[PDB]
Amino acid sequence: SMDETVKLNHTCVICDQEKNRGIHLYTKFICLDCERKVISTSTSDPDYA
Amino acid sequence: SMDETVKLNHTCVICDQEKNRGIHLYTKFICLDCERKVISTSTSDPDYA
Ligand SMILES: [Zn+2]
Ligand SMILES: [Zn+2]
Repeated sequence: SMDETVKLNHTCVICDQEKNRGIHLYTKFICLDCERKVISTSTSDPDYA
Repeated sequence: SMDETVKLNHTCVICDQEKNRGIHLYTKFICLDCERKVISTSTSDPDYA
């Protein structure tokens, strides 16, 4: 096992904080808060032109 | 300016790839693909008990 960084409280790829609640795409972890933040940030699909 | 890592193609906090399309919460960047991936992964709110 030398690829995926698991850890007990997975460190938030965003917050840099060790959290046990969130998701994991590849080997990383977006904390559940950021995980919702993202959905909330992406709400700008159209451009400003 | 010594806090936020901008860069031209913001590196995906997930893919480790330099992408100009995606979001940014704090100082990081989830590529737009991962940004959708997350929403898709979080669809497991209830527990397996
Ligand atoms: Zn976070
Ligand atoms: Zn990505």
